[PDB]
Amino acid sequence: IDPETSKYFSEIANLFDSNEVELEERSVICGNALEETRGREYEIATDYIISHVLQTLLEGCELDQLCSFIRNSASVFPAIAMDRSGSHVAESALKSLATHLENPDAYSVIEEALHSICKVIVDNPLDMMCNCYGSHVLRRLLCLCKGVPHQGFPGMLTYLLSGLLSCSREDMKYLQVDQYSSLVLQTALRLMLKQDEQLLEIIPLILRCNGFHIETNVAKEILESMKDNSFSHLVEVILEVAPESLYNEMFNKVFKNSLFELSVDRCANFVIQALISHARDQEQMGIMWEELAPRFKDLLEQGKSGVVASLIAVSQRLQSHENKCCEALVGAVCSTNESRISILPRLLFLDYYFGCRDKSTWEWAPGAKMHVMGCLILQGIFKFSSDHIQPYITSLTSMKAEYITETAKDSSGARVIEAFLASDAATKQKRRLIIKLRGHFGELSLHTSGSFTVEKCFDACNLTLREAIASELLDVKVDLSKTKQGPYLLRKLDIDGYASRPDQWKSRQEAKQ
RNA sequence: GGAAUUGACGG
Repeated sequence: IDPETSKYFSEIANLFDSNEVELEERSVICGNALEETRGREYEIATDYIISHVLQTLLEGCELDQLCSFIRNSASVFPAIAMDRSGSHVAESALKSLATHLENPDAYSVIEEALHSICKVIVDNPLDMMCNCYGSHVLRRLLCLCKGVPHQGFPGMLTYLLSGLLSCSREDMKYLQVDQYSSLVLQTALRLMLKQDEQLLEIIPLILRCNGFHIETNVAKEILESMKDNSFSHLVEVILEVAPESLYNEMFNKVFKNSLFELSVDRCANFVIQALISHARDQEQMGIMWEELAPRFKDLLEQGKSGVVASLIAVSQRLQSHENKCCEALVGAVCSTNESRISILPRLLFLDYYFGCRDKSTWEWAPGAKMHVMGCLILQGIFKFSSDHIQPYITSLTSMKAEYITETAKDSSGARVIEAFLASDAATKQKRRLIIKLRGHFGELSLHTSGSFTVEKCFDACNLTLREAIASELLDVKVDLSKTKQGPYLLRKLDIDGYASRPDQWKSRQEAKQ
């Protein structure tokens, strides 16, 4: 593009840099500048420098000009959207329209803008769907059509999304494994959540199976693509949004009898987590348990802890196999009867235990970060009722004081202790653990996660231990007040009241039985 | 997310 044009858009940018221009003037200048793009929208939106100015113009103009720009650039909009600079010009146009959604008077004008864009996309969509830049434009455009519940454009969402899915089954087979087309479909799927009528139209298109039934050869192909990084991400979202009838058919024809081999794949195991999390009924819980529970030790040992966390969670939600689940986990981590007192530390440091040299002497991992998914599993465990988790409660409450304080100071382990304080273990078991934290509520309050742990302990205590925690928080009132959660904790526990009028503080705390 | 799975994305 010529210097007259570059200088012009540079000069407009400098005029906005120098914030000597009000808001009503800004939007008129933005509008007047957009006109200077008529007939060279592709050239200007894709220039590595001027594109940034054009963004500023689009996010600052008035609706009637924004729509003029969209209307005039529509025949070149896919080319803009697939350009590494134009794609942000295209998204700036969409973000701009999005700012008028909550204005009810703009509907028909926006809708026409969206229509001109969707028509040129739907006429030739596959390259844009697989393009790294164009896929972002599509993902944003899909969200814009869905909008918010006040103003949305449902017919546009459907019109657009149908264009994207109306290719050959062989084309669709390669949409499934392309990262960027996969991301596009993932967005569309979530936007159609709870739209059972439309979900039942599109999921079979994406899976290439044309009641809803998967044929035996289609299942094989689906199954065989499951280890792919892009398809696996797509099927995760399919399982999240799939209506019941469709979930059941995918459970039986695709996943039944391949659960364990899928669970050990570095990509597919996440499909399996999604499948577990969205199981529907008793029979399904059974089938999953038979194929997977005998292999719990495999799953933790091969770095696939999330499968076990999912089995634990759906066990609660379906109220099935709770005891079998808990017991299966102990046996996986503690083989000899003697070592079942170590269930807690071995899960707190899941990766350090399964990876140490000599397992029969591993006790702890001093000063190390505790294991995120291990601790998530324990949080899971402590939502079961006390009937099912007696080894877990005994193990936690039997840890020596310095291990328990290490756990509370760990921002994953503290969530374990808190899940335990919220469980239905006996108050005396809870009290025994809290007492071993004595002498450390001071340092614990000072960190941000620990501040939560101090209050949740306090809430579970008798007066004797409320008064002890309170005196500990008092020795550190200065440092604690100068932290982020500190002032809340000092106020929520009424620490100033405790130092000034100890008798009155005690009497107001005891009045909470 | 107060820690946030073991496998993806931009001038």
